[PDB]
Amino acid sequence: IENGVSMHKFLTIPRLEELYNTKQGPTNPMLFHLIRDVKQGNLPPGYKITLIDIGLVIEYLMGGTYRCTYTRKRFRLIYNSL
Amino acid sequence: WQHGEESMAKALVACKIYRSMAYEAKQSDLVDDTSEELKQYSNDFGQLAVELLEQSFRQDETMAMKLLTYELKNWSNSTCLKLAVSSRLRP
Amino acid sequence: QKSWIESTLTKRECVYIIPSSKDPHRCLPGCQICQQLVRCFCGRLVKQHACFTASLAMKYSDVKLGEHFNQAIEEWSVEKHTEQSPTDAYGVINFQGGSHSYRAKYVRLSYDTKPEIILQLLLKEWQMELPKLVISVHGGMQKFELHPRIKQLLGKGLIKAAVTTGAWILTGGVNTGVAKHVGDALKEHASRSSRKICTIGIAPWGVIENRNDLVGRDVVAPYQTLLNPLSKLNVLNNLHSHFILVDDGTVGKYGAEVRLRRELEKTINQQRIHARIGQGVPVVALIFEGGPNVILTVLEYLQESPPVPVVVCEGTGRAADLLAYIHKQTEEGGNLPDAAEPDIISTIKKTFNFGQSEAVHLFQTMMECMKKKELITVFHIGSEDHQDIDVAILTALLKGTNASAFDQLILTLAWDRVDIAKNHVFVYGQQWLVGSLEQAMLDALVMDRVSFVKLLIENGVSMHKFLTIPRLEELYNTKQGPTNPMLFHLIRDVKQGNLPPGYKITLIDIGLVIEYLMGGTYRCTYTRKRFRLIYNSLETKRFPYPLNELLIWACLMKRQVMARFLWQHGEESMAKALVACKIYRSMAYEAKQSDLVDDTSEELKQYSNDFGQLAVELLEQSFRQDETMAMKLLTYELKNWSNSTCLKLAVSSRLRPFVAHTCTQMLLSDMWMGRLNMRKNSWYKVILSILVPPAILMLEYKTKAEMSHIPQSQDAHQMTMELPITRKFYAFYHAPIVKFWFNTLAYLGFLMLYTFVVLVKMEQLPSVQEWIVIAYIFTYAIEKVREVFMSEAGKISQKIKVWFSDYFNVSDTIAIISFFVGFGLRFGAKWNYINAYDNHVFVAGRLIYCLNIIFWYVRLLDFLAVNQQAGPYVMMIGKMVANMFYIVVIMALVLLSFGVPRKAILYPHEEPSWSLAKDIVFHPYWMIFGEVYAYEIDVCANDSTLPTICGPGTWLTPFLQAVYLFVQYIIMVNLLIAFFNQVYLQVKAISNIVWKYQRYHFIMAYHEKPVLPPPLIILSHIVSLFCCVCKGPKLFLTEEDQKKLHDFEEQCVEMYFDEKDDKFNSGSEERIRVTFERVEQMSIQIKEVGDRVNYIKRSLQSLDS
Amino acid sequence: GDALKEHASRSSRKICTIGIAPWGVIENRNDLVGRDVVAPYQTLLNPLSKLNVLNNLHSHFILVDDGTVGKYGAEVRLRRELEKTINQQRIH
Ligand SMILES: CCCCCCCC/C=C/CCCCCCCC(=O)O[C@@H](COC(=O)CCCCCCCCCCCCCCC)COP(=O)([O-])OCC[N+](C)(C)C
Ligand SMILES: CCCCCCCC/C=C/CCCCCCCC(=O)O[C@@H](COC(=O)CCCCCCCCCCCCCCC)COP(=O)([O-])OCC[N+](C)(C)C
Ligand SMILES: CCCCCCCC/C=C/CCCCCCCC(=O)O[C@@H](COC(=O)CCCCCCCCCCCCCCC)COP(=O)([O-])OCC[N+](C)(C)C
Ligand SMILES: CCCCCCCC/C=C/CCCCCCCC(=O)O[C@@H](COC(=O)CCCCCCCCCCCCCCC)COP(=O)([O-])OCC[N+](C)(C)C
Ligand SMILES: CCCCCCCC/C=C/CCCCCCCC(=O)O[C@@H](COC(=O)CCCCCCCCCCCCCCC)COP(=O)([O-])OCC[N+](C)(C)C
Ligand SMILES: CCCCCCCC/C=C\CCCCCCCC(=O)O[C@@H](COC(=O)CCCCCCCCCCCCCCC)COP(=O)([O-])OCC[N+](C)(C)C
Ligand SMILES: CCCCCCCC/C=C\CCCCCCCC(=O)O[C@@H](COC(=O)CCCCCCCCCCCCCCC)COP(=O)([O-])OCC[N+](C)(C)C
Ligand SMILES: CCCCCCCC/C=C\CCCCCCCC(=O)O[C@@H](COC(=O)CCCCCCCCCCCCCCC)COP(=O)([O-])OCC[N+](C)(C)C
Ligand SMILES: CCCCCCCC/C=C\CCCCCCCC(=O)O[C@@H](COC(=O)CCCCCCCCCCCCCCC)COP(=O)([O-])OCC[N+](C)(C)C
Ligand SMILES: CCCCCCCC/C=C\CCCCCCCC(=O)O[C@@H](COC(=O)CCCCCCCCCCCCCCC)COP(=O)([O-])OCC[N+](C)(C)C
Ligand SMILES: C[C@@H]1CC[C@@]2(OC1)O[C@H]1C[C@H]3[C@@H]4CC=C5C[C@@H](OCCC(CO)CO)CC[C@]5(C)[C@H]4CC[C@]3(C)[C@H]1[C@@H]2C
Ligand SMILES: c1ccc2c(c1)CCC[C@H]2Nc1nc2ccccc2[nH]1
Ligand SMILES: [Ca+2]
Repeated sequence: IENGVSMHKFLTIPRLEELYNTKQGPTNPMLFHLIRDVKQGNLPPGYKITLIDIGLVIEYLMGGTYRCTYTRKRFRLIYNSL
Repeated sequence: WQHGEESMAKALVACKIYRSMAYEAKQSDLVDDTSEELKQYSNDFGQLAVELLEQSFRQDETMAMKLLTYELKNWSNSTCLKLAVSSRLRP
Repeated sequence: QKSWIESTLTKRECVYIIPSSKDPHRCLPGCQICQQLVRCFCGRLVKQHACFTASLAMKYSDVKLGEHFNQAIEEWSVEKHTEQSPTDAYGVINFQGGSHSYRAKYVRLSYDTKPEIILQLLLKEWQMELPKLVISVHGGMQKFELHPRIKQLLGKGLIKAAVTTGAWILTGGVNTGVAKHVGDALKEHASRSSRKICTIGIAPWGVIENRNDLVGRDVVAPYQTLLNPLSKLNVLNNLHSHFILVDDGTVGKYGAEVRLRRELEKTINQQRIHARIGQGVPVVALIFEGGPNVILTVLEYLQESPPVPVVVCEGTGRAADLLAYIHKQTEEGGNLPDAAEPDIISTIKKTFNFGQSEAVHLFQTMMECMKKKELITVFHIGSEDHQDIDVAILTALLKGTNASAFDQLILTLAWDRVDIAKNHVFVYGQQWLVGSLEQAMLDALVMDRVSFVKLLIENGVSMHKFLTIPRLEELYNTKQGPTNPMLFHLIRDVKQGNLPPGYKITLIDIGLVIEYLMGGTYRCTYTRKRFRLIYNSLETKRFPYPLNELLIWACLMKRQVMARFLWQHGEESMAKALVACKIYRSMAYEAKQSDLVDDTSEELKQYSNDFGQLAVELLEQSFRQDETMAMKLLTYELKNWSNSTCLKLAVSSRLRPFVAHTCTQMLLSDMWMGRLNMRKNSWYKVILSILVPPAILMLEYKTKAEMSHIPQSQDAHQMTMELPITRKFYAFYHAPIVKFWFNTLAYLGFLMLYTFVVLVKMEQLPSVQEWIVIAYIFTYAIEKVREVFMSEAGKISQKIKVWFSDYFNVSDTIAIISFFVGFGLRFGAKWNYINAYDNHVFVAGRLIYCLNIIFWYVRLLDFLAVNQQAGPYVMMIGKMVANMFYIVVIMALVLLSFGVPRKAILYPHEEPSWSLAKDIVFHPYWMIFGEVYAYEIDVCANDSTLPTICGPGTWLTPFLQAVYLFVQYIIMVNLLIAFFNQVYLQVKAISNIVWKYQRYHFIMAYHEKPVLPPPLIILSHIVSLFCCVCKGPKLFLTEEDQKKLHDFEEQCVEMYFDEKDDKFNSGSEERIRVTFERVEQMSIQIKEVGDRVNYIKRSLQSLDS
Repeated sequence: GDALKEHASRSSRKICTIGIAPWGVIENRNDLVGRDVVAPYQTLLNPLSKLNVLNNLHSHFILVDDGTVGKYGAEVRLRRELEKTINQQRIH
């Protein structure tokens, strides 16, 4: 950051999809347990997490009427587009 | 957290994420506890907010009360004082 | 427009097309290549000239057909071939990435902007407060390199000599010039993250990357600095606030930006520093490593008028090295070693890869530089030359612009740099025209510059000479400095109206404030006839004691740091710190009362209590030096502060740590004795002497050499001067301790009689024991009437308000009224001879007595509180009754929670009644106090006192009552116990102070109480009033004793300001602080020095080998 | 006197400097003319001045009076004549 990485340029959708979907670093087993709960089922075998699935967590974690950028129609439409 | 903006709404969302994760840990036991490692992580964010409110209240008591009620619009049209109440942050 | 910026400023665009190349490097029909690779003297390409009409001028090749006298065009007039337009850019650069998204601003203006047009946006649009200094940096444009010492040391100064001042640094902005290194200092030496040094970096629209990103009206340009070495456009340096993007119509090239830089650096030298100062904001110039055009422009400052100085530093590099290398030669300019001019030109030859044909004029340019070796401050970075660079810059301005030491002082007074003054203005032999020093004090005072006040006092400004009437009239009437809005609100109140439009405050109007703030009978010098006559008239137009007039000024204008400075100077330091504490405290109460501005009211009560603690810490220092004289310091009439006292002031400021200090508590006891010596005597002998008057003569009195420190009455001092027997009875009976124990034995003879009347039957007429009782209260009433009329004031509205403000003057009024209601109904009534107590008027007054009696037994806690063990419990019995009200409301919510069900469940056939108001409150209250009503619980049980209350639902009450008492005793009563345990140590360390402070008002009520007790005090009223129809306790010091006392106060103040100095400078946390700061400054001169040693030994062994 | 301030001892009866002054090189000589008078003395550092102001940090003075003004003289006589009788008084 102190040598010229403006996160606006480096935070695209597919990059940040990885950052959740990496065992290549310190991981939290809750996140793969939360996502399978809100989906109300069982994750398929491979299952790269989608950012929609994260919104369904944070809107579940924060709770009440919290509505995250990920679940909204704008993001949900440019996401399935790409 | 310390980078970006909205540093008082980010430290009260964080404190509510962890706190709401910790309560899932205690509820379901599929792994090691982790649940007191988070409640110390939440209360670490839920104390930078409070120590940042004081720093504002000690600079302008008026505006520092606007910092508690301005609709945020990045954090779901919410408030830096409705979050704390949701994290049950008393300080 | 909604934007004054683009309403005023404009933008240059090349509105015409001028090719600059003709030869077809490729594709012989030049029209094709001229499209994409033939640029204008506009700098931009011929097709980048969109300019909508010029976009259609992208015909076959462009404007001006190929031949057109081939060499014809090649000029690009910036006047008509480059028109103006409203600015399309103006926003805030984001600098996305690098430190918390630090901000900066711009417009993209044209250099067309006249110099005055450029200044009149920087202030009002960007809200950049006017500077005290200007540190334009005119060094090298191409990047250069420095040594680790000079890198950070020059980064100390550009932070130091600019954070103190305002210092609009003028840079190039780009991250390649001097703009590069200056920004690196702003981060390494990152000041307190605030409005730091606002660097106003003029940028060209030429060497600039992301120029398109700047094109936005109110747009946060998402700017990002690429360090791509293939890049050529220069990115703006990171640490720079507000930019000026000078727009010449061209791109990539230099030019116009240099024009603006003079043209703002010349109008800021035309703006004034501050309303008080008449000078203009000066301008300096700093050089880092320079260049060929630099050596030219360094000089023209030294030539042009006004003589803008320069701070060319020697260590930086190429040009600046040699401009300073020549300073080590070429002594006083014209003297020139002709053998060195080949040598230095040989140094010029090697640095700039420089020509010898050009070696005369560039060398010549360094001559007129050296002809002006007075204001070219060649800072020798190596040594301590003139100091660290911070001082060098500020020192360069003073010494060199042909300015008087006054004119040098008025600048440093604006900068608020005292160290400049103590070591470059107050140095040595120097003219110091005395009238000048005076005028400078007038300016340091109106602002707040305490440090120059101290400086000027310590260089010969006797305030007696400099405090005349018209000067001090200003000091109130200046908005040219930190002001207090109260003062203009107080003055319009006491005048009872509205100030006229202009209204310079008169010092009379101030007296009407201080006599209102301090209050009571305080009468200030200003309102008196002497001052009021010499004032309207206009060394008589001076003041006797000036720092008594400035100290009441700095406390009305909320200038603490001056008040602490003017307090510690002068004399009467303990009366000045208790007047101040009363001024602020009396200002704070006006703030809370009227809300026309921000509160300010807790900013003062901390300012008062800061003066009301230096007094107390100065009493202790005296009491610890001579307990006797230190009790004279509390009672000597002051005569500068309205014939007042350093202990009547504290009482008016309600300052408890002074009145309840151990020196105001010995004196109050030495005043409690009187002439008696109740050290040698005993309390038995007082009472023995009051009832046996001859035993007065067998008492051990004090001598008038022991009563020196005690204040004595008017005629009391007359006695001692001119022990005889008539002066034994006068000395005893006029002692407070005697006045006390001569009432307490009439009052305890009052309470033994009234009690006797209360308890014993009461006949048609009062008895002997009852007339004496009426007589006490009457004469006790009069004694409280007279206590009003003589309560040392003029306002009846204020006397009456301070009388009823004491707890007992009300209760006594309740108890005196009630008694004569009682005697009214008791005596003013009929008599039913067959049976008394049938007359409900008689009964009524009878029962006023039996209840009025309670007022008089609680009096005894006034008398009983004289003791130092008892009183501090009598004061607790109140501070808990207050703080416990809410535990006791709950206990009455629990008491009706039980009483209303218990009374409904058990007594269900109740018509409305007043017994439903008792019976829901009665038993549940006595339950709290040991009672259970055991044979009334379970009314259906066999062992019942209430076998008639049995019926449907009455089995619920044992449960209700079980829950009730559990809540009362086991929860709420132990909440009281727990309360009284934890509010005991608090209220005990307060009830002492509340007691020691009511002691003043008790003892100093006996010094003006009569001698005779309130059954026969009437004689001492009779024999004070009919004698009054025919027509305080002061410290009588001779003349030398005033002198010995003043010598004592001066001595004790000196120690106070000297022991605090020791307790801090020779503590621990301060001593770790110094040991840190030493080992800092050591370790710098360890590694530096120790390096050099190694650079010797590696040589020394090679010198000999 | 400059040492008496830089190294300002505990503010008390410090070293009582008994500075013999002549009635010669002395400014504000008229201000000194007062029987039991607090001479409102002020040191002017006017470089145009020629009369020498008393140094700040000095307690008790001896203003030796020769009848003349501006010139030296008599003061040196006293200085032996006190420095010779104090060598005649005993320490204790
Ligand atoms: C014998 C048969 C009849 C009598 C038996 C029954 C007697 C009933 C009980 C009586 C108890 C009497 C003592 C308490 C009353 C206050 C005393 C006082 O000085 O208070 C204050 C004066 O505060 C003021 O503001 C100035 C004057 C207030 C007068 C208020 C009278 C209230 C009592 C109504 C009349 C009752 C008379 C009923 C009779 C018609 C002193 O201060 P403080 O109180 O320590 O604290 C408050 C602080 N304050 C000053 C900022 C406010
Ligand atoms: C420092 C200031 C604080 C102290 C305040 C001090 C002032 C004190 C304040 C007092 C105010 C209270 C009111 C006045 C009291 C009487 C009220 C009353 O009811 O009177 C009654 C008697 O009235 C008579 O005239 C006959 C008896 C003599 C009156 C003696 C009371 C006045 C004494 C005052 C000496 C005070 C001077 C003290 C010296 C300064 C009238 O009613 P009644 O006759 O019962 O009705 C008949 C009914 N029946 C026939 C059916 C039976
Ligand atoms: C159902 C029953 C329910 C209860 C009924 C009531 C009973 C309980 C209550 C009783 C008294 C209520 C009124 C007076 C007290 C109020 C004031 C106080 O508490 O302290 C205040 C004054 O007072 C003092 O500082 C001194 C305390 C005086 C002692 C009280 C005598 C009680 C004895 C009577 C024995 C007679 C017994 C027999 C009677 C027949 C001090 O408080 P503070 O915190 O400093 O506040 C600020 C003060 N300031 C503004 C001056 C700075
Ligand atoms: C939730 C928190 C925990 C609570 C703890 C337990 C709570 C309490 C539990 C108590 C146990 C239950 C007791 C009542 C049982 C029935 C009584 C009955 O049948 O008749 C009785 C009627 O009298 C009553 O019913 C009155 C209620 C009893 C007293 C309540 C307890 C209070 C003291 C203890 C509270 C703390 C004790 C602590 C416990 C160790 C008597 O017989 P009878 O003949 O019908 O009446 C005489 C009429 N005759 C003369 C006309 C014939
Ligand atoms: C805890 C250890 C001790 C033992 C525990 C074992 C418990 C066993 C208990 C069992 C209760 C049942 C027995 C009574 C019914 C039979 C008839 C009877 O006597 O009726 C009575 C109703 O009195 C009651 O109903 C009593 C209270 C019932 C609740 C018992 C306590 C609950 C537990 C505790 C928590 C409760 C809350 C407490 C606060 C937290 C009326 O009879 P009387 O009063 O004589 O009136 C007769 C006259 N009359 C006809 C004119 C009206
Ligand atoms: C305002 C201030 C005044 C100052 C005080 C001095 C002036 C006041 C003094 C005296 C006034 C009274 C004089 C009149 C004659 C007395 C008659 C009488 O009652 O006699 C009784 C005694 O006396 C008492 O019982 C009442 C008087 C004395 C005790 C109460 C007051 C004590 C306080 C004041 C002194 C100590 C103070 C110490 C405190 C530190 C005896 O008679 P009896 O009981 O009726 O029974 C007789 C027998 N027979 C019925 C069978 C026949
Ligand atoms: C300055 C302030 C003054 C205060 C107000 C002054 C008020 C003055 C008020 C009254 C004076 C006049 C008295 C007569 C009243 C009319 C009724 C009447 O005549 O007789 C009736 C009296 O009935 C009662 O109730 C008498 C007692 C009431 C007194 C209440 C005072 C409260 C003040 C508390 C202390 C205040 C403390 C203040 C603290 C600051 C009945 O009696 P009778 O008919 O004569 O004959 C017997 C009847 N029988 C046949 C049935 C047996
Ligand atoms: C007529 C014949 C003669 C005898 C009659 C008189 C007998 C005596 C009467 C009372 C008792 C006091 C006697 C001892 C006094 C010692 C001196 C002393 O220190 O006094 C203190 C208290 O001073 C007071 O005045 C306290 C109040 C007493 C009078 C009111 C009665 C309260 C008690 C009744 C309540 C109801 C209880 C009812 C219980 C049934 C004040 O001084 P200090 O600050 O403590 O001083 C110590 C340091 N110094 C000395 C160096 C200064
Ligand atoms: C020891 C206590 C009694 C003596 C009273 C005399 C001393 C009282 C002295 C100081 C205390 C506080 C100030 C005085 C009260 C003013 C009103 C008030 O504050 O109301 C408060 C609510 O209060 C309620 O809601 C109470 C209403 C019901 C009163 C019933 C009394 C019950 C006790 C009857 C006995 C049954 C006992 C049963 C068995 C134990 C409102 O809060 P506030 O005003 O913002 O707060 C205080 C602000 N202040 C401090 C600046 C003023
Ligand atoms: C009458 C007024 C009513 C209106 C209220 C006044 C308000 C209060 C004002 C003022 C207060 C003081 C003066 C008035 C009260 C005392 C005088 C008095 O009334 O004596 C009475 C005589 O009483 C006796 O002969 C019995 C013993 C007492 C005599 C000495 C008086 C008491 C005070 C001594 C020590 C302190 C004094 C020393 C000071 C240096 C006369 O009263 P009377 O009602 O005319 O007579 C009725 C019948 N009787 C004769 C049987 C009693
Ligand atoms: C917050 C708290 C809740 C509880 C409570 O305080 C406030 O609410 C209050 C209301 C009161 C009643 C109002 C009116 C009357 C009528 C009157 O009728 C006279 C008739 C006749 C007599 O014979 C005249 O001749 C008798 C008294 C009674 C019932 C009051 C009793 C006390 C009560 C219950 C008070 C109780 C302590
Ligand atoms: C009950 C008891 C005393 C008191 C009150 C209430 C209300 C305030 C006045 C106070 N009286 C008092 N007498 C004193 C004698 C000596 C020193 C301090 C004293 N304070
Ligand atoms: Ca009990």
